[PDB]
Amino acid sequence: SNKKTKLIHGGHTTDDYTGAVTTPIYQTSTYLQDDIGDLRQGYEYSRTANPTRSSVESVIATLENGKHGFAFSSGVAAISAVVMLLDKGDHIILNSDVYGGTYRALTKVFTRFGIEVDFVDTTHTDSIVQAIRPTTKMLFIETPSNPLLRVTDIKKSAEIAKEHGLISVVDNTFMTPYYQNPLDLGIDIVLHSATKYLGGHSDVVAGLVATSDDKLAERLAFISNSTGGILGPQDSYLLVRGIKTLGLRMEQINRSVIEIIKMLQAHPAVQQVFHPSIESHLNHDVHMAQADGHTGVIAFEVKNTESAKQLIKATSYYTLAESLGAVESLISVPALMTHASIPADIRAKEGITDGLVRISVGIEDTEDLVDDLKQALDTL
Amino acid sequence: SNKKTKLIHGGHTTDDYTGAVTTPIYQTSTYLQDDIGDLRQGYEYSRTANPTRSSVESVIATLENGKHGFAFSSGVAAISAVVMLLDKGDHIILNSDVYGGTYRALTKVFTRFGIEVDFVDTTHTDSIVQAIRPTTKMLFIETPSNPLLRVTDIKKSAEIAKEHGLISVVDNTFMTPYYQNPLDLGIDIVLHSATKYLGGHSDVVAGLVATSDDKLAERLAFISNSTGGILGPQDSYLLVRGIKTLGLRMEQINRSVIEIIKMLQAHPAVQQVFHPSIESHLNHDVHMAQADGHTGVIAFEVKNTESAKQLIKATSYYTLAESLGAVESLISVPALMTHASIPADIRAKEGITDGLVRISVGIEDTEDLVDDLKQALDTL
Amino acid sequence: SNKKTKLIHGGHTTDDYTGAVTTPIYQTSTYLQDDIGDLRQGYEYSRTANPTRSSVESVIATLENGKHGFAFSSGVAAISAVVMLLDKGDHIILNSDVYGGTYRALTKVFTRFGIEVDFVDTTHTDSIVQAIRPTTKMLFIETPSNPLLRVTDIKKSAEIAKEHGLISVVDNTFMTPYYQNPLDLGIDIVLHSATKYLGGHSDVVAGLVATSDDKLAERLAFISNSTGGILGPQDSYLLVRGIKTLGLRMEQINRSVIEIIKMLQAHPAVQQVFHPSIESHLNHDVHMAQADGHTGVIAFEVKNTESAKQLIKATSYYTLAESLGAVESLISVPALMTHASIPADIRAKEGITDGLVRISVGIEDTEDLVDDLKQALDTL
Amino acid sequence: SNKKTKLIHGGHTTDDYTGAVTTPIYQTSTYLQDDIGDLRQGYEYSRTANPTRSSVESVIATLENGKHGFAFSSGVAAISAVVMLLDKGDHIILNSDVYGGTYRALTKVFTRFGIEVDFVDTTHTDSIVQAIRPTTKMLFIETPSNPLLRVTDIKKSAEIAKEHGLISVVDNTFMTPYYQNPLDLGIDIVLHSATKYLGGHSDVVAGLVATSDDKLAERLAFISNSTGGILGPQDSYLLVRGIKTLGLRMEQINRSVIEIIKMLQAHPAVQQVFHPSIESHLNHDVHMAQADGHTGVIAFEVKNTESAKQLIKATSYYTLAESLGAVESLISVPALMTHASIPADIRAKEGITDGLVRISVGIEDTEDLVDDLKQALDTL
Ligand SMILES: *Cc1c(COP(=O)(O)O)cnc(C)c1O
Ligand SMILES: *Cc1c(COP(=O)(O)O)cnc(C)c1O
Ligand SMILES: *Cc1c(COP(=O)(O)O)cnc(C)c1O
Ligand SMILES: *Cc1c(COP(=O)(O)O)cnc(C)c1O
Ligand code: NA
Ligand code: NA
Ligand code: NA
Ligand code: NA
Ligand code: NA
Ligand code: NA
Ligand code: NA
Ligand code: NA
Ligand code: NA
Ligand code: NA
Ligand code: NA
Ligand code: NA
Repeated sequence: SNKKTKLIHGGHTTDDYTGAVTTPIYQTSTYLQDDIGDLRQGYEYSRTANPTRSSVESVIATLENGKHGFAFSSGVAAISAVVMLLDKGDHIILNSDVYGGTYRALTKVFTRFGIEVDFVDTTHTDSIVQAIRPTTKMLFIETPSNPLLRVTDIKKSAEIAKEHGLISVVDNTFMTPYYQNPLDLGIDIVLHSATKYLGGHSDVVAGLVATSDDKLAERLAFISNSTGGILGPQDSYLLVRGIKTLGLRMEQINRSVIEIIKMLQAHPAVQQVFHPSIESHLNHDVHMAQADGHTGVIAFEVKNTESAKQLIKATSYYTLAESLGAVESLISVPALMTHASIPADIRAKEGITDGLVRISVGIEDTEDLVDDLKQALDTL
Repeated sequence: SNKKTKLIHGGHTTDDYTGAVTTPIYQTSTYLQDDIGDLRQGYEYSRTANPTRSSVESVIATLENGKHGFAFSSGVAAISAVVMLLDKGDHIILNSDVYGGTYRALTKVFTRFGIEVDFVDTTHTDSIVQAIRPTTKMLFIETPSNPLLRVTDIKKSAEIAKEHGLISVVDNTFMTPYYQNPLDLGIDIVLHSATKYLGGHSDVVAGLVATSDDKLAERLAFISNSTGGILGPQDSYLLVRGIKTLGLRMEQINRSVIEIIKMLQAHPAVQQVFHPSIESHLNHDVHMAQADGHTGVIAFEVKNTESAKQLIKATSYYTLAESLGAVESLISVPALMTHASIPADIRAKEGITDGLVRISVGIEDTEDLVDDLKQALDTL
Repeated sequence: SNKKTKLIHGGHTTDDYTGAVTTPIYQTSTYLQDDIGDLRQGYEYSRTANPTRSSVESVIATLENGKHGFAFSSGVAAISAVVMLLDKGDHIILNSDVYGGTYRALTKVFTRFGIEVDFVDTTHTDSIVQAIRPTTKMLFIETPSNPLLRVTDIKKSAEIAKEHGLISVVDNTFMTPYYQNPLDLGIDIVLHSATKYLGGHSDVVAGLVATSDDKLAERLAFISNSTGGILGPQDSYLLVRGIKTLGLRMEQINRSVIEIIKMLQAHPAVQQVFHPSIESHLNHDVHMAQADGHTGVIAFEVKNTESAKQLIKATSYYTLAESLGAVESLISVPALMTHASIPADIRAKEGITDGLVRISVGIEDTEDLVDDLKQALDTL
Repeated sequence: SNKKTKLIHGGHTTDDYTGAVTTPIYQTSTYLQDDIGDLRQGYEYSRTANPTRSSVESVIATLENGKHGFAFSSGVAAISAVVMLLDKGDHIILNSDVYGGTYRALTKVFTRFGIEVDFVDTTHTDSIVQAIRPTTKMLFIETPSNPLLRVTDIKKSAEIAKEHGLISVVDNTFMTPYYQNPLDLGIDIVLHSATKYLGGHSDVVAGLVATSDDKLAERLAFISNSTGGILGPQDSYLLVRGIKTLGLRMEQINRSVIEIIKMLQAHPAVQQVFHPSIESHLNHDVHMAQADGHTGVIAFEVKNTESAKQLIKATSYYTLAESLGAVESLISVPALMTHASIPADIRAKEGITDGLVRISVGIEDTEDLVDDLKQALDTL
């Protein structure tokens, strides 16, 4: 029924055999057959299918309102499998500010395999229409993107993809299935770095993929079984476990996000703030139309590199680390950590200034997070 | 010093911090940085590197006398990463009877990316020389192969590869590093389905790769980080644990293999036996020159399908299941389980008859294994 | 600072060595010593101390404002260690309706060791004063108790214990450290079945103990090391992980508890409701004085056994299972499941009627839980 | 049939449901009931029973030829449960040199509960007969003992116990079920620190208990459920896994033990050697009558403390750490590590000289172990 209930009771996460209320961890590679070809419960080799992985796959399929779920050893393994749906000579359209790992995979791995790629600004969907070639087969979008949280219209993207015969893919990592369901808006394939919010505890690297399309599912299953980027059973179990508190965590994160943004907008040491909840944010109306909540990732400008480093040093509750979606609040400086290889003037041109700070809001107390960040900003 | 000692003390499998005599399981995705870019022990994001995975990587590099190790979520993920060393238009030579998963990956995935493939009989290395094209970049061999245990000359393969500028790869799964070390014979890259003997307990799906070549290692690391088919920390730990008894297990398996082969050769219900220890086996001398022991996989002919099924039913200690390298002895019928999609007459032509049985010898008592298989054969 | 922040940042749950943001799982039994007696980080044998167990111990000590934490293989192992603080001839006072496992341990195990026990109604603390003998050494109370949620004055209990030289113990399982901190009220020892709310995910059996008393801590450590009921490292890790969301889970549970109680009090098929939030509940004022929230366990009367079974059958979101503190809402019938060996008329006398239902409220949506339970009650 | 086969196929260590060839890890605390009291597979609460623990319990019961198995959180938790079979006023006879942890538990914990204890030299069984009091209820023996490997006649001990109505217990840790089966010789209860050889990999702290006596089993089950020193599911799984290679490990250890003893007896820097395989060892004939192999623990005298420390420093393959039964060879100095609180002259009187070294032989290469220890002794 309601989302917090579906998080607890959706999917198959109990043991039919013993009645165990949690998914057993099938730390196993192979299965007895009673007769050649006769599988007791459909299992025969863990690369092909493992019952704990099947549990997490059923969960992600349920939460995204799809039919089929797939668990990979990482978000970029999920992305790679989805790209391997294409052939040499096929063309992909992606949003221009796609995640660095995705950009790297496409432009340094899959271009060597003849897959052609264009990065366009999808905040205007007619950019997609202009970019479509006769060889285009896939449209891949993240929304909102990293680290400036650009918003793309999912439903229009899906209509465009259907009209031109494209496989549509949404990287729904930042929003999670709790707030945004791309398959409900016509998208063919939805994927996640479960490493972030879904696991939620900074202790699993994993990717999840969901689709309602039987034929795409068969192709993804063949690719998963053939290239073998499968998530193991212990990590699958921890994923199922972390997803149970997804709703509670996301709601706490959202309360803090809203209060933190009020503070940031008021503070004199802060210039621009980037987040889809701000009403002057580009495609704010689109985000509210396609989601019923917010990501916990916020970016905002301070004056320069030394101010950003000072901010990191002065916060007690914001931790300097890579990744997002932890229970801890995390802080980073894109220009030094994710974009340091881009020349400085191009960094500035894209908005990745020296003083651009990205925080990933955790589940600490809202007042503590607001007050800590404010006092650290006061030291500037 | 000696192999059984190197298995216990080779690689880094203790905790420098606490002194723990086993590798801690770093069930974690990210790491505190004391200052932007300053990593305490070189870790920053578990996809890129995880200390438990680093432990298993150091073990496989030590055991194969390489410099660099890589752990993947499965054997075919390892194979896929190695193939992704190439580009569209490049050509690979593989032995004709390569593992079905490898065949499937190459001919149904990577050919769509423009990688060209020829399967040749490498039991005569001049077949390799004849197959070399101007676009050939890689030579990939298994020895001994599945399920007829064809033997390929590793050292000559390496000389050919060096002369023609090819990356040489050996799938050393069936022999393990305990009996055969392709890097010592000039091969560039050695890989394993650690799912089989190395893990040894039927409870991990994993691949391992080792090389001494710094530049190949850098390319493999980039591919691993970009496509993300990484082995998780719990599975890495179980791999390090299972490898400790590799030598003891392989030696028990070899004692049973030798006695079982004597029995099979004597038995009237058994026709051909395939195993590199038999002196009339093709390239027996080559195997003895490049290995100091034997794989536990044996294939042998009984009369027909019903005899093979009867054999499976009548053994108490041979278990019907997929995979090999378990502590249990495993039994299978290739024509029904791994080659059932090949038309029957071509199956027969390749030697995959209806009565071809494959056993993977486990670590049960030698007399029990011999006697059980013999009494079951006596029921034919 | 505030509780939700302390839950994330309190205790030591990162790796000082690698910087890992989660506690490494030290699946290990022993530790290298650089010289006889010279321990690298104080570890020498995992029964005596394990770094992952030390992490969970530091967490429980922080959350209860104690100095010393102890993790046991189960709640009753924790209780047993605390009772083993006493000697033959010593006497314990416990509340009359103590948990069945505690009652069983005391009256069927420790009485055979000469420990003397009286169960008194501690809702009036002068009952404690009357029960004190010259041999009394310990006062052990749960509040609120199971399943009628009787409330005992913790602070007065502590004053009585101090005046008479008793070790005071509170089983704080039902409230958790998030809502009630007995050590802050003068109690010597606080314990928990971490199997319930602290783990929070129905996937760990564990006990936790905290004290500020150095000498009691030394005695508990000696008992733990000597009788060996220690929690293992994987379960310790899962405990640290589950505790991160304790605050969010307890707050969701409390919102549902309040709405469910309104519904139950209104419903014609429900007679008595037992919960400390009800203002006519005995010692309601005491509970509000010593806690700032509520347990999720509620008991209420329906007409008879068949009504209780019907209620269980008709709810979609209340699961029939043992234990409490899950993410799922759980339902049970004490008279059939926890008190079936007590003769019927004595059951009735204690208030354990045939129609007494106990629910443990989970973290499903509040409206779903209210509506589901109400429609099932409407079928009566 | 034969031991190495029974190790692989004895007990229930597969999943009946999915056919998984390894025991699933039931990381779970409770179980759905389809109707009040109707348990799907007999499980209802993991403290009472967990299917992974049930797997390891079935293994130890099979390997010791008993009916009932019990897994505890540690060896001393197993010992404590067995002692809790008795009441205040009951008396136990134990061998005089019982393990320090056992001595500490009995004399510092259970004597406070009125259990009376005498330590007698059981190498002459008439010492047992002389020590029997009218209150004696239990006879507890280790053989061979630590660290001087004194041997006690198990069968005569059992006859004495039967004649006088005593519960007989053997701590079979040092021999393992692979070489010595006390239940086959009339003993009531056999126990192990599975922390040592059975787990075999220095990564689990655990105890195991086996009996054929239904009534003793019922009492042990009640004590386990009431005091809760249960082994968790992950540790149970690792135990089942390590036991698979028990036979191979013990046989390698025994080959090295025999060669190492030849070397030690020849070496001029070594005086006395203590091990049951030496024909002049007291009760050598008894050991050979009741066991078909040897423990890997050896003790031997060098001149003094500085020689012992030098020996530790000079070995490459003997590791300074607590515990035994690892895959690594371990070395220690009892007088400094396990008996340092005993006054020096009493230490000397018992044979725990300053130069007494204890090694626990691992599974490294026999020649490496012999040569390493010999060259280190040559440096004296
Ligand atoms: C409510 C509910 C659903 C249906 O969810 P929708 O968002 O309406 O598609 C599915 N599963 C469970 C367990 C639910 O509670
Ligand atoms: C013997 C030994 C080596 C060297 O092995 P080689 O086979 O000679 O290359 C490395 N590490 C350890 C721990 C060893 O014991
Ligand atoms: C606030 C805080 C504390 C102190 O908690 P009190 O309830 O005031 O005793 C301790 N640790 C952390 C991490 C905190 O945030
Ligand atoms: C041989 C065997 C047994 C019987 O063992 P004994 O030592 O004869 O009691 C039991 N189980 C299995 C799996 C066996 O192989
Ligand atoms: Na469900
Ligand atoms: Na669709
Ligand atoms: Na900070
Ligand atoms: Na080493
Ligand atoms: Na080379
Ligand atoms: Na069989
Ligand atoms: Na902390
Ligand atoms: Na106090
Ligand atoms: Na129900
Ligand atoms: Na079995
Ligand atoms: Na008996
Ligand atoms: Na040494």
